[PDB]
Order: sequence, then structure tokens, then C-alpha cells
Amino acid sequence: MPAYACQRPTPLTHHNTGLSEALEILAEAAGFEGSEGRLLTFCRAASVLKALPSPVTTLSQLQGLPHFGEHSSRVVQELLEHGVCEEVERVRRSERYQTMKLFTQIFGVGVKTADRWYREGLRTLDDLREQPQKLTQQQKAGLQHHQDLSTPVLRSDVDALQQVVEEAVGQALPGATVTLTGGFRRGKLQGHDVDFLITHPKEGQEAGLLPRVMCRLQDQGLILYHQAFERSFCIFRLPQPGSWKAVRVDLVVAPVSQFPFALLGWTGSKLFQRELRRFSRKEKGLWLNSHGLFDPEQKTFFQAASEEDIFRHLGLEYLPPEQRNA
DNA sequence: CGGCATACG
DNA sequence: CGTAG
DNA sequence: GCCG
Ligand SMILES: [Cl-]
Ligand SMILES: [Mg+2]
Ligand SMILES: [Mg+2]
Ligand code: NA
Repeated sequence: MPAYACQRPTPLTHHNTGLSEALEILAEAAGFEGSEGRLLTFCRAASVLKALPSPVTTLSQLQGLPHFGEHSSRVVQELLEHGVCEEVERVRRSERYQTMKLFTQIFGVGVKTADRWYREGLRTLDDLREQPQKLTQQQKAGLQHHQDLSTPVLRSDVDALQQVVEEAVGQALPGATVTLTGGFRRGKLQGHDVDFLITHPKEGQEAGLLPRVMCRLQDQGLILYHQAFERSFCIFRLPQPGSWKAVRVDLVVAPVSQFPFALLGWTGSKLFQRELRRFSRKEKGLWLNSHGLFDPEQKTFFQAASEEDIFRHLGLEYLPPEQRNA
């Protein structure tokens, strides 16, 4: 088992679901406390289990696996022995975990804001609704739409959204293309937002495109919330039988020269991208982001025509999106 | 021990 | 500070 | 919390 998540296939569904879920609770709690290193280790250990070819049934099977030391191994041992891990259950039940989870799920609210509200005594969404003057316009939107944004998006919904985005993009710039990215591109049947990447085959033509796209979607009455720019974090009106619901949609524009890098980054998973960028820098001495891949010694950027190019540049076996579910 | 990804709005 | 993967 |  290789130590980096980008060196191994990780399917969406796997053989150690309960164990991985438990480790991800501890990772999430670590993030709520600002412990980014512990969050990363628990996330990585969880991801190792997702990559295994069969269920872990005994503690012995963890020996030699990367990112399993005394703490993560103890969690797995308790789950194997008793079906529950007392540490995990205490987190789940805790008022701090539950409230930080609720608050950070609000669009516009991060860990820092959630933690401040927690220390001020706030615990519920209606607590926040009762002092709306201390809310940003983005938080106001997130709170008004919170209930809809909590219900998953289906692949049917995505197809309908992609058609309306394509219509707007086509008027904004004929020839521009719309690619579904994010979790749906990794094979998810549901998601909590939809991600699209927009480019144009003629380099430079995409400059200034996103404002034109957003104006057209807004004129069509489809935009419930949004803020020169190249990423737009929107709330869209999605038709439903006899009504509609709010859906988070991210729109991103990239020049075609950067499109493989942007496609790679926006397809995720988050852990996969962090691991790929860590691998690039620490093992290959190259600097990776969603715009390109830089050689800091020759001071040159790699050209890529495909994601396959990027994996080859980094000396990694190619993984399709469905195997990037780290 | 230091390191832990790297952007944009 | 928020957002993204 | 774990790795190198
Ligand atoms: Cl930490
Ligand atoms: Mg997404
Ligand atoms: Mg998104
Ligand atoms: Na949030």
C-alpha cells in the first residue's frame, strides 16, 4: 500500500465503510479544533481503508499500512471488538461537535466563524436568525436556503442544470464548452452541489466570460444568490414538480491551456488533490495547482493537453475520476 | 524535529 | 474572513 | 497523528 493517496485507486464504494466513517468523524472534530495535522492523518488513514481490496477483520491486517499508528489502530480495534469506538461516540454526542457541524454547514460560515459563535453562546440556526445584522449577505443567503441546500442533488437534477448553463454560455460566447466536474464526475449518484468548468478552444477567448454568463443566468431568473472573476459560487433555482428548490452551483472558467489542470483540481476529491500536490512537490520537486505544473529549477511550466499528460509528468499511473475518491 | 496544498472572491 | 477541489 |  503506497503512502500517498494519488498512488492508489480509491473507488467510490468499498469494503471498509464503517471503519472509514469513524476515522472521518475524528478528522472532522480535529478540524473543528484547528488541528490540521491530526485532521490530515485521520483523513489519510480513512482513505487507506477505502483503497483496500477487502474488509479489515483483524488488527493484524493494519500492520504495515501507512498512516496507522497507535491512535488510528486503537479506533479500528475497538470497532472490530465491540462495534463502537467510545472516543468516536463521545465526539458524536458532544454539544461542541454537533453545533460546529451545524454552523460550518452554512454557506458563508467557516470553522473560525462557527467557533466564535459557539463561544458567544449560540447553538441553533434560529439563534442566528434572531440577530441578522451580524450576518454577512452571504451568510444570510446560506441561512435562508439552508434547508434546501441540505437535501442532496440527484444526477437528473444535474443534467437539467447543465442544459441551462450551456444555453447561457452559448449566448455569452459561441463555441464555449461546459464540463461537469466535482463529485458527479467521480461517479457520485448524489451530491450537495454541482460543479461546472467552462473553457473555449481558442486561447484567450474565455477572458471576461464569467460575468457575461452570470448576467444571462440572472436575467433568466435562475440565480437566487451570487457575488473580473473566474470562479462563481452561486445558488440556483432548480425546477421540481409544481415548484423548485435552491441548489449550490459552482461555475469556473479556465483558458484551454490550463483546462487539464483545472479539470484535475475541480474533479477532486479534496484529499486526492492535497495528496497529489504534496506528492508533486515533495517527491518530484514540481509545484502543482489548478492552473499548471511548475518546474522551479528550470523556471518553466509544463504544457498539458490532458489529465493523462499530468499523471505522466508526475510519474504516476493514470487514475480515472472514479478512482480518485480518496 | 518540520511538515502537512494551493488557489480565488 | 469566506469559497473550491 | 503520523512520516521521513
Ligand atoms: Cl494538529
Ligand atoms: Mg461539488
Ligand atoms: Mg462545489
Ligand atoms: Na460553511
